[PDB]
Amino acid sequence: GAVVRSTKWPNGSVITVGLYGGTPYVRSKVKQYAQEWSNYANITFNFVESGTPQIRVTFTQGAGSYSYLGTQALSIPSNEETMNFGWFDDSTSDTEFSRTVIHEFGHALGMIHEHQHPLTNIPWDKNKVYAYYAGYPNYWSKKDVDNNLFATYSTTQTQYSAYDTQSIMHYSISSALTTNGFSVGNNSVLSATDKQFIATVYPR
Ligand SMILES: [Zn+2]
Repeated sequence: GAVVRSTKWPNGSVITVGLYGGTPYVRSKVKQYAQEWSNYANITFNFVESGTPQIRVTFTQGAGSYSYLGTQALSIPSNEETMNFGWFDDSTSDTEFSRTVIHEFGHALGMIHEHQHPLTNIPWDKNKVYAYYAGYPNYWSKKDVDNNLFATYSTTQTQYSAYDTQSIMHYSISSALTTNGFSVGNNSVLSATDKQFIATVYPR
């Protein structure tokens, strides 16, 4: 796990969260798996239907799933979302809710992508990575690949644990895209390192 230091919330802080749209099913599932973080981190997510929430969540279809890093949400205008879930519906399984709700709420806590960990040096087969992401279903450009995959953060701007391949913040990496046989599977729950690291970041 790795957190951008400048995006960290004050420890023990209660973060207001607003849900805008979504079915009762999707909404309850978002809250259910978001509050999973509070079992290990000294951070509370307060889901509200009142006031001006610090975290604002939408469900705009096709817009992808994302979130701003921690307190970056403060810079965002009140008429915009800080977090969006792009593919949920009333047929979404618990495994999928767990995999991406926890992950985007990990971003909301200040955590980056684990494949961009400051201690890592993942053996990308760069040409094959470019080739795959250039086509369906991502259609990414060179700037997209270089910034979202290849680039890593620095140890100076981040508070980090050891590189964790099982982290909820680690994207799947196929052995077909590496030069090493190295591969990362599908992580859909909080890893042991996750629970430990987010505890050191927001300790009790
Ligand atoms: Zn992410």
